[PDB]
Amino acid sequence: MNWTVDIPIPSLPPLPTDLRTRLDAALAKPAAQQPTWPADQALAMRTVLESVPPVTVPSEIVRLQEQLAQVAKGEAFLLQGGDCAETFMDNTEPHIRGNVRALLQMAVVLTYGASMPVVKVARIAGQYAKPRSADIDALGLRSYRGDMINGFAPDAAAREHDPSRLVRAYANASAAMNLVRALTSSGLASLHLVHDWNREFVRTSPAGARYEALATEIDRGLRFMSACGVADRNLQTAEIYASHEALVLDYERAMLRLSDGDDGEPQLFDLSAHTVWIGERTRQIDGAHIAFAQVIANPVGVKLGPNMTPELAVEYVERLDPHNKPGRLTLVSRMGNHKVRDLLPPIVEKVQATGHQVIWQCDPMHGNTHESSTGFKTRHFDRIVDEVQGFFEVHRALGTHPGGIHVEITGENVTECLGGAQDISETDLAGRYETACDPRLNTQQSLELAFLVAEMLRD
Amino acid sequence: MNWTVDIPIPSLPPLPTDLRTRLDAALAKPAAQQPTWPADQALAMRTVLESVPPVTVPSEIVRLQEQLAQVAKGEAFLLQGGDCAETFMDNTEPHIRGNVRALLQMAVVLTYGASMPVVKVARIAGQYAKPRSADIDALGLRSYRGDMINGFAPDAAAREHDPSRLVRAYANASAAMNLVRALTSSGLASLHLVHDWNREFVRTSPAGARYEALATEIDRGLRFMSACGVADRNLQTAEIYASHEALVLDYERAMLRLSDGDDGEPQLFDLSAHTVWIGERTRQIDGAHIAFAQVIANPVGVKLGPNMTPELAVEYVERLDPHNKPGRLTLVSRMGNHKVRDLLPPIVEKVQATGHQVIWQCDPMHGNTHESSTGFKTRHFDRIVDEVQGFFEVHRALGTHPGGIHVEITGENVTECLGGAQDISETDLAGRYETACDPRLNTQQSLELAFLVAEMLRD
Amino acid sequence: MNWTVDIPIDPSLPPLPTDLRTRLDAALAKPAAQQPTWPADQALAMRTVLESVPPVTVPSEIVRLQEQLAQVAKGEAFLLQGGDCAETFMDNTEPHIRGNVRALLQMAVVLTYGASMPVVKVARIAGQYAKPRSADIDALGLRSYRGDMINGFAPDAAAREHDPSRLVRAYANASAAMNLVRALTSSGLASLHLVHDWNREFVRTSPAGARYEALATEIDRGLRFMSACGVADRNLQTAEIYASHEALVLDYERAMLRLSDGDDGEPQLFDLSAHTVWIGERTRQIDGAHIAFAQVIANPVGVKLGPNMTPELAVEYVERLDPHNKPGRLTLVSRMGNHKVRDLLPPIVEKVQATGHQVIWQCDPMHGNTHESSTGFKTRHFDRIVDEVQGFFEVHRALGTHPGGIHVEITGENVTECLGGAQDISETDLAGRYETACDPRLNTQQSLELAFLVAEMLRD
Amino acid sequence: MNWTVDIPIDPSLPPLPTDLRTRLDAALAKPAAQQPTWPADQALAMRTVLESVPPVTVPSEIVRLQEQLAQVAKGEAFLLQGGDCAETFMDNTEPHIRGNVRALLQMAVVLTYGASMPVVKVARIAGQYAKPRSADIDALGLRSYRGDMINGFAPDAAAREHDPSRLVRAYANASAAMNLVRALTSSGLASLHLVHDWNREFVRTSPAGARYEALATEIDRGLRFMSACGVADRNLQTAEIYASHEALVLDYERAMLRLSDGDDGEPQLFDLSAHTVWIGERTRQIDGAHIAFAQVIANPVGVKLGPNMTPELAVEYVERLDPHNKPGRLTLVSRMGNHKVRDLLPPIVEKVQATGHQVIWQCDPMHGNTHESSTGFKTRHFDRIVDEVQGFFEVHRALGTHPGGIHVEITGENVTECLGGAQDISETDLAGRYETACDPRLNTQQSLELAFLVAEMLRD
Ligand SMILES: N[C@@H](Cc1ccc(O)cc1)C(=O)O
Ligand SMILES: N[C@@H](Cc1ccc(O)cc1)C(=O)O
Ligand SMILES: N[C@@H](Cc1ccc(O)cc1)C(=O)O
Ligand SMILES: N[C@@H](Cc1ccc(O)cc1)C(=O)O
Ligand SMILES: N[C@@H](Cc1ccc(O)cc1)C(=O)O
Ligand SMILES: N[C@@H](Cc1ccc(O)cc1)C(=O)O
Ligand SMILES: [Cl-]
Ligand SMILES: [Cl-]
Ligand SMILES: [Cl-]
Ligand SMILES: [Cl-]
Ligand SMILES: [Cl-]
Ligand SMILES: [Cl-]
Ligand SMILES: [Mn+2]
Ligand SMILES: [Mn+2]
Ligand SMILES: [Mn+2]
Ligand SMILES: [Mn+2]
Repeated sequence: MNWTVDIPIPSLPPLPTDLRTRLDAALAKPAAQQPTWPADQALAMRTVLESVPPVTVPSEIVRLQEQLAQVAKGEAFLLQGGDCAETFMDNTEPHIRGNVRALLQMAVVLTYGASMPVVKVARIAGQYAKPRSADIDALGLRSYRGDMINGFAPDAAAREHDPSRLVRAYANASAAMNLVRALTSSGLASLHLVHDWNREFVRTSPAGARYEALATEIDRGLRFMSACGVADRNLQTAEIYASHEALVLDYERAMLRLSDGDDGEPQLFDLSAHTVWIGERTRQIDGAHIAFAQVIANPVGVKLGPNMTPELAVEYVERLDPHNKPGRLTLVSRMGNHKVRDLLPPIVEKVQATGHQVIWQCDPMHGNTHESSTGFKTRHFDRIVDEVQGFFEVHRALGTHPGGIHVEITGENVTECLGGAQDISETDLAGRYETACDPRLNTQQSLELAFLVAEMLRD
Repeated sequence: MNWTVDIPIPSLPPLPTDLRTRLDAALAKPAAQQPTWPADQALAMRTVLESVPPVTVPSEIVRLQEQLAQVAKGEAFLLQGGDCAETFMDNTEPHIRGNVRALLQMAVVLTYGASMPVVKVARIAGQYAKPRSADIDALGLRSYRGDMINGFAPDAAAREHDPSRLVRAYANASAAMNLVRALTSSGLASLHLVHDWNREFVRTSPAGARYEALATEIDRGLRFMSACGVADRNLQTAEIYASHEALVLDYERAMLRLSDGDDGEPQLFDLSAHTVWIGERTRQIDGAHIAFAQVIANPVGVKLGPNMTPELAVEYVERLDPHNKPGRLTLVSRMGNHKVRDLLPPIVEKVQATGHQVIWQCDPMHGNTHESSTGFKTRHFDRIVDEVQGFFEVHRALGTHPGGIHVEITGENVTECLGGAQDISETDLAGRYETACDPRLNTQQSLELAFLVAEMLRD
Repeated sequence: MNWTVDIPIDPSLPPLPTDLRTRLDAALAKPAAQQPTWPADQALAMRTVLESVPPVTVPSEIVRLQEQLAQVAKGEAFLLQGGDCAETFMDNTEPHIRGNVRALLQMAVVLTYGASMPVVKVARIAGQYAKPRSADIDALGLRSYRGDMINGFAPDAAAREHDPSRLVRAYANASAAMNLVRALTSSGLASLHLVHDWNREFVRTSPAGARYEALATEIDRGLRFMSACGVADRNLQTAEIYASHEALVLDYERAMLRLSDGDDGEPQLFDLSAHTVWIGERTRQIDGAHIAFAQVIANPVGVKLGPNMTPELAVEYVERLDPHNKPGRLTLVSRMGNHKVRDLLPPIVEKVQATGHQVIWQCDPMHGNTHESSTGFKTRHFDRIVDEVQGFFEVHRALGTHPGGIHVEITGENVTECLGGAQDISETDLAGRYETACDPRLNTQQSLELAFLVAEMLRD
Repeated sequence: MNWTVDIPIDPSLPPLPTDLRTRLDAALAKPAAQQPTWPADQALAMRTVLESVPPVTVPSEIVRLQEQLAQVAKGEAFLLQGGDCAETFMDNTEPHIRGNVRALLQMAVVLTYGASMPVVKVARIAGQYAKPRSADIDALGLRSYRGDMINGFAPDAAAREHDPSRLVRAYANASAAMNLVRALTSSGLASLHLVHDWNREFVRTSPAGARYEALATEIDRGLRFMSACGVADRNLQTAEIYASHEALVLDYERAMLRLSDGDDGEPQLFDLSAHTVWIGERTRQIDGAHIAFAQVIANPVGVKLGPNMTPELAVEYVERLDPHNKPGRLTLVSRMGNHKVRDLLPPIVEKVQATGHQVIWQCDPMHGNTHESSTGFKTRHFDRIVDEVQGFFEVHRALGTHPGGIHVEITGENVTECLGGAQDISETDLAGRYETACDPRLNTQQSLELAFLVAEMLRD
């Protein structure tokens, strides 16, 4: 009941000596949150992934870098979203399409609200690993760490760390990515279609009166654009980039490719994605993740939680954006809504005074979690909205650019987060919980967030 | 103190026999409102104008026809405006530019309000003749009939009908038209510049609070368009077409040219303009003006005042749109605001039942005139607005398309019409009256009308 | 000790509608030649996996291809179809895929110039992993290699057994390949001027470069002219390369069936394992399962027609596969041999034109011109390939019909598989780099050279 | 009894700023050759009329031309300038204007192909109504015709008197002409493919058609290639034809001065009677009013350089007229004669390049190659014109500089004015249709033929 892949038996060009040195130095540093599987099996899987067609190509990553530059300069806005954890079982056409649709829907609303371009980065085609605080979960089982490592099912065997999951992760990533590319160059990306869905959502949301005026104004803007002779064909094809947390270093090193351009010197690109981030757990300043990020040419992000200090933030900036390339680095604030107004300003002030131009991105989810009385991990919608609101106050008081958001969402009608216009309750949550990890905003709530964020952008 | 033009001494291709027959039959019919100057002098001036480069060319008139078709079908809107009477003395760069600017300004606002394209036709490059009810004016002088015929100065000599004014009219028309074409392909036509002026007008109008929300929504629509990657270069260059009242038949017949296309049969185009209209005075159903309009291939309009009947309107339609070509004919309603709600519906119903698709255009000026206690002919702004409002009610109750407006305006701060946000009074009017005929809405009032019309279009 | 890694498989979506399943079951109860002999229960489980994976292509790309092929069938565009004889899983790499994509784009710019009309680019890629065989025993005494979707090339009994997990492995490879084709076609790889310069290296370095110089300079001057008029790459619609393979393994194709949205038009059945597929010479029985599977799907399709073809049998393909008279829905692919095309093709084309249907007539030069070398290797002569294309063009010019395209087997590798061409590959040369897992392909130079020769035919 | 009609003239706008007027008065106190001799008070009244008319051109078109000519000066574009020797008011008709516009567009597509770079199209039109003279008495014993802006062509004393109302008549004609040029350049007249087909009629019907066939087919195939790649007319930026004339009559030019908006850049002085102007051979005194008027305006300008030119005098033109080093602000127009260009041009170009400035080097073949026929008429030989262009190109190739353009006198009429060419116009032929009111123009065929020959020079 399985498929069989050969271990090739030459293949990669050898790295120039300095890249090999710097890559080895980076991987020899300590690395948190890594799977515990045998080195020889890891090595065999890396040798397979070293021969595969990449998920992305370097030109796409260079274009993304240029678009991110604009965001860092206060002339575009970044929307990053999708599943908390993608699963092999739900890597289907409807699930992919629903996430693509939700992202495009949010994006048009935010574009209108910001009056500037929106860069769309999905959490997709690789978001298959997660860190854990505890090795042992509530049931006394070894913790689930996403499908790149082990299985979600609640038995011990399924929780064993499996290295064959690295190659399965790629098979799933490459399939999803192929479809995302097909979808972004189809009618799914027509602005006028994508907007139409907003019209359904205003009708069928119980808070629709609340969003009606903005949705009609967007509709009018779109018609106005058409009225001036702009048809879909002339516009740029929609671009949705791929991202995940660079967690599993066995996966990410096997997906490195050596590439030309940008002054003609060889560079390493992680071709498992367009951009990756380093989470709070793995961001050790001398650890392998950060040192790995220094070696790759892709845009990167770092998650900054409530014990971050202005000084450590600056050191992240100096280490990861050493050439001062606007857009190369994104700092992702995840403070909690009760803390973002106090904790973010001095980080922002200090980083701004270095002269570097980073993207300030708000992740209003990770700081605002709690277990419910009914058993399911969950987040209140109002706290999410309030963190983003706080984030915008911080930048407005400083005259800096609130550059983006990073959310966990899905294009399905899941019940995972409390609240919204549907008023999802603790009792409601049990009925439809579909996440393999953290609770995502459903279709309706992610849309509603886009509308509220658009108002924060307009004011 | 004059320039000297030779009478050529061959030049036009001979008309195909049927065009010559139909043209002669049309001109032999009686013609109201014609200048009384000697036939031999008229003939010499026609012979000069028969050799000149035309003001327009047929392809432009074919494109206009296609754009008017859209308006007749309920998918675009027509804005027609400029001077009541152009004068030789004010045919200057600033005056032309101010009228061009005012038209483009109004057009963007109306485009947003209608959510469909707006066709821009200026009263320009030929609007040099007007009909009169009385031969003798208030001062006992022979009436001024526009600079194509005679002079505005209040003495008898200057009021003599002069045929050399036909060639001077063309010299002025061709100059103005050259500049309109230069202007529409310059930065003057950038939408984002043109909109910016709206911002000045909201600030400096005393009713600016009233228009602020719509002006900000338009600004947002424009930014949104830019945010999606639409730059000025991609858009169609702005097109402003030329029109005047086809009054002086000596002028209009001399400006006829024979042309190919549209099924390859020879057609006559009046190359003095893109489209012309027939006013209330000259619209005799068996008169030379209407018969002339039947022979030319240009889009035409007919002014319909308060004694129009549904039956005569149908006969205009059958005579002028005999092939059923949407857009070929525009019926211009000029009823007065107190009468438009009663008089227009049955005309519209009857014409709609013929199957022809005309453009319904409102001229809310000509029905709403009065002499003031202070001496100057004048119009109240509120009555103008109310006629347009009535016009829209009529079409909305019938489900027909309110297709356009036809206004007299200027890009200067004249005091000619009573009212508006500036609250121009009878006492105010004397200080700045600059028209050679009827009172035009000034810059501010024509803008304000565009905003109010945009709201009528949105509701 | 086996140098393999096993990959486990596991929950599905709605089934296809019952009424459509009823039709499909009826068509697929027809006999099917050349099918793998794995067990039914395992094939079923693998099909169940593939019924819910993300598709390789999507319906609106196929509807778009249909519109472009309608243009080819009406005589206003030209079809270029080309790539590996058989893709292998071990060679399904970035460089190999980049090279085939490059080679197709290079051929296309040249044929576009020659033809003065748009060229539709269809690769044999992302699924060309199954082939028929004549003998169930090969020269080494083993059961025959059927393509990676069925068994392995290695000359070992274990590897030659029919393994249905190879259906999923095929999918994984097709989807990765297609992902990369999409990426590359929207990159600078597709820029017209860049791709042409390659053409210029080719003239510089080919030993017959002197004779293609003129057409190459002319192409270059055409490109520089485009650009001098203000045309930048941003002004041109992005490069579209479509995927195709021979629809052979019906467990794979049926599991990749999908129903469209229905928003554009009533929902229709598409094979989303590719954009277009063709039925080969050995599986085109008129009453067989291949031709019937082809009738049921909405994709454009092809049928290979070899020297035994009769004009009446060709007419039956047209009535079965283009019942609604949709231009470009059916391609007839002539593969007759260069010594026979001039005789055998004309009456097929007369009979088919007389039906009123608008098929695309495509030439496959390579298949009918295969032979063995004295040095062992299977091979084809470049001149014979060329001459079949020439003869195909003469038949069409004589008849007043559209020579609509070519279908060729090529790689962007500098392999030594076909004899002849400007490099004058010899029988001794074949052992240098004979890399095909099936028939001899034109190498990178030969495939370009062929494109320059077909451009001259298009101009004539 | 006079067959004329008189047209009366009449209230003005702000004057030009005082500080700018002060500068202009100083420059125009310099002596001015070849000026009309009408009275000052009447000239003044006519200038006052022209100071408030709508301009012929507007500043942003001139700033755009400047950017395109900067590209010519850097070696990435080519200048085509062409039209009537002298426009007449009586021939300023739709057909005559359409014909010159067509001829320029036809030449341009061919030279664009040849050069593989954009061609900037500048017509001599909408103001070419004044010419210098050598003698104040002509062959009929009358004072000389100076162009319609000064006096009339008819051989009568009354008509030859200098009439300043002709300044306004010139304006009226220029503006009408320009209006029509603008209309035509945004019509189907400007569509690349349509204009080329004309080229194809020309090959069919020229008696030397056989020798331009190859380049014409190649151009055609380039166009069909553009279109096969998806380029439609809507994808191309609209045709821009710029207006130029010789700035000769300083009452006209000064009255047409305008100050720009200043929004783009600090407001500058532009002659809005045209987009660009040049100073002729007889009015280019370094300390004269023409060169000084040219220093004060922002338009791009040209200076004609004939056989008496010295490299030092050329350097002074560069320092006076391109003081800020703005590429393409100055064009140097060589008109040396075909027997002299190879000798005389090289040291001028060496000296000017050594200044660091980037001028456009333009060839005027026609002017230096003028002679009288045995049959009376003034005339030029096609071969000599051709050979001067050839010699100009050799000088530049030898020096490594950019042969930047040509400047020619042409019409779209089938006139018989220049000798030679494929029609082999003879001395007897000249009386058939000698229609120029001044020098012999290339007719429609000859001007196209020249374009095909210069394209070959650009390719070489
Ligand atoms: N995959 C190699 C890195 C590498 C990447 C690209 C190369 O071309 C070569 C080596 C590693 O993990 O060590
Ligand atoms: N093409 C190689 C590697 C591969 C593995 C898994 C894939 O999903 C894709 C490619 C194989 O099939 O063995
Ligand atoms: N001007 C002519 C009409 C006409 C127009 C065009 C022609 O080509 C000829 C005649 C008239 O008034 O009678
Ligand atoms: N070109 C003719 C006719 C003409 C008359 C007046 C113009 O405004 C333009 C042209 C002339 O100058 O006599
Ligand atoms: N998501 C399923 C099916 C799948 C199989 C292979 C792929 O290559 C892609 C998807 C799995 O992981 O088993
Ligand atoms: N409007 C002025 C000036 C003018 C003169 C000639 C023209 O050709 C144009 C405008 C006039 O009528 O006298
Ligand atoms: Cl290495
Ligand atoms: Cl790349
Ligand atoms: Cl006639
Ligand atoms: Cl036309
Ligand atoms: Cl689709
Ligand atoms: Cl301007
Ligand atoms: Mn999460
Ligand atoms: Mn009026
Ligand atoms: Mn084969
Ligand atoms: Mn001359």
